[PDB]
Amino acid sequence: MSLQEKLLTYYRNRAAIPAGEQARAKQAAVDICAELRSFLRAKLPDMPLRDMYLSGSLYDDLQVVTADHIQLIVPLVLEQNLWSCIPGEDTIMNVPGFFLVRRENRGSSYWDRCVVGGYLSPKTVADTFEKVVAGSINWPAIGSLLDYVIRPAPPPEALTLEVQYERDKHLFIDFLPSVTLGDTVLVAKPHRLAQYDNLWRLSLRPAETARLRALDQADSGCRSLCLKILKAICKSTPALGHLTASQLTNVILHLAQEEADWSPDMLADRFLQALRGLISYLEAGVLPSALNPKVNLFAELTPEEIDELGYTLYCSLSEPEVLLQ
Ligand SMILES: Nc1nc2c(ncn2[C@@H]2O[C@H](COP(=O)(O)OP(=O)(O)O)[C@@H](O)[C@H]2O)c(=O)[nH]1
Repeated sequence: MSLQEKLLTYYRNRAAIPAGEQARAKQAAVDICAELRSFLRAKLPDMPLRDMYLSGSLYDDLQVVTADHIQLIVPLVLEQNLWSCIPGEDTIMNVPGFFLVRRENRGSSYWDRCVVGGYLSPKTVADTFEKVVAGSINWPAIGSLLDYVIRPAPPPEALTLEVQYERDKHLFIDFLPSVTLGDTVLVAKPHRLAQYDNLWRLSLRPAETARLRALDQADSGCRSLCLKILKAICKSTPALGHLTASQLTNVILHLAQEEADWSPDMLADRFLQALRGLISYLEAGVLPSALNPKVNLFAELTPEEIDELGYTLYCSLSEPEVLLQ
């Protein structure tokens, strides 16, 4: 077979999620989200929140192999005049793509409770909801009308709920606290390196995936399909598991800036170009975000982890078919 054929076979048999499993898992999330809105509205009346909503690859049809996880965004309500956010490149940590949230002026905020040293801690905010998750063993049988049973995920996933549905199906929904100041959207998703775990993370995923969708919609291209193959490959081994969806998505987006033709028959050529690009970014130890160039997406990896990834992908341009096995 030509590489083209092996790629389509790989996507079909490995990357692609069965349309049945996919939609059913999706509905489970929708069902639980709707329930969690109502119940938590009553269980946490003091907490300034917006409506919770779903987010992630499962919601965008970019999830691969199996459908088992999705994010539940928890938007905190902040008084814009009592808080300011500071871009990481302007702090002592010097981490682009990550933010401090500083308490301002006077007034009272419910969220004053999560402030330490005059800053809103993403970890302290997380601990508030780890309590809420752990406290779910006190809840009534929510969603029991549609035969769902909500249980705290097994440790250490202190922010995850586990939804079991028909039959021996499990959907893992993790709570993700989010903060909007001005037009800056931040999520409490810790920096990989622990010395940065108290910085808020700038939300880049909605813009990345929207760009991906718009580009493929315009010409029925195979950018998304190619991405899904990569995500599936990177889920195959521990080594390649240190690569993220965001990283691979931005590899694709960068290549899309150089290549306009993403016809289905160009898939194999793009897949090779994608690997070449990935190798070059690893070589340089820098993968700039396509939508926010100031942010290096490889800055959560140690230089050794980067070198080891490069070593893992060294012969991929000459033996690409090996990745699919
Ligand atoms: N839903 C969501 N996830 C984010 C965001 N920022 C970072 N992430 C993280 O990125 C991951 C989800 O991205 P996703 O596209 O689903 O990757 P996938 O799990 O490989 O399919 C999770 O680990 C999230 O914690 C964000 O703004 N929204």
